[PDB]
Amino acid sequence: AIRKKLVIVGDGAVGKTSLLIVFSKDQFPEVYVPTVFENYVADIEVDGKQVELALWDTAGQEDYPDTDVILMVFSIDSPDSLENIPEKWTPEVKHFCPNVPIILVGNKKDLRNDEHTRRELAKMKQEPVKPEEGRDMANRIGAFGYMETSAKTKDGVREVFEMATRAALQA
Ligand SMILES: Nc1nc2c(ncn2[C@@H]2O[C@H](COP(=O)(O)OP(=O)(O)O)[C@@H](O)[C@H]2O)c(=O)[nH]1
Ligand SMILES: *[C@@H]1[C@@H](C(=O)OCC=C)c2ccccc2S1(=O)=O
Repeated sequence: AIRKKLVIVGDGAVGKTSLLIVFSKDQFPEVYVPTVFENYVADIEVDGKQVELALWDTAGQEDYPDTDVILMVFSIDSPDSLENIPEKWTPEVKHFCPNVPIILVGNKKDLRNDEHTRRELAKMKQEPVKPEEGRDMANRIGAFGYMETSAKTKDGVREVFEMATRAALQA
């Protein structure tokens, strides 16, 4: 139960790299945190077990070895990114990583009540994603869990990688 492979997917600019950075910076002893994550190994202890979590980021390859857990990310400031969860990312991962557990991640939750974000979205007849919309989507796609994060304030980040690790440990 030591080596587990995590892949993070979702629309461009939802914060996938930022989430990996925050998680990797949280490691102690401190290590150099890169800008690219491809089989990057981070150590984590969850519950009892020490785990080597190999991180794979798909930033730059959104428009195009067996994985243990998927972080599937949308952004709270982008209802478009949430709609791509059922229409694009879930079909893709279920074709290529069937039976791999999915954690649905709503990132940028620090923008839910941000006035600038709300007015830009208003010009599109859109509003920030509501928490229950995230939970419904997670239910609809059969996700192992749903979490809201902010890579900016770091809230939720540690918890989502803990949840991802438990899912990888249970298969
Ligand atoms: N306000 C806010 N901005 C974020 C958050 N995560 C990422 N960002 C910003 O979103 C932009 C894209 O982030 P990035 O990690 O590169 O997204 P990626 O394309 O999915 O890998 C950056 O300029 C961030 O700094 C967040 O939780 N809150
Ligand atoms: C499954 C996973 C995969 O196929 O393993 C290969 C790792 C490079 C993967 C990889 C990249 C993007 C998506 C996915 S997946 O969740 O469909």
